[PDB]
Amino acid sequence: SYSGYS
Repeated sequence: SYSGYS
Protein backbone atom coordinates (compact mmCIF):
# COMPACT_ATOMS: atom_id res chain seq x y z
CA SER A 1 0.00 0.00 0.00
CA TYR A 2 0.84 3.79 -0.14
CA SER A 3 0.23 6.30 2.77
CA GLY A 4 0.90 10.09 2.52
CA TYR A 5 1.45 12.76 -0.26
CA SER A 6 2.34 12.13 -4.01
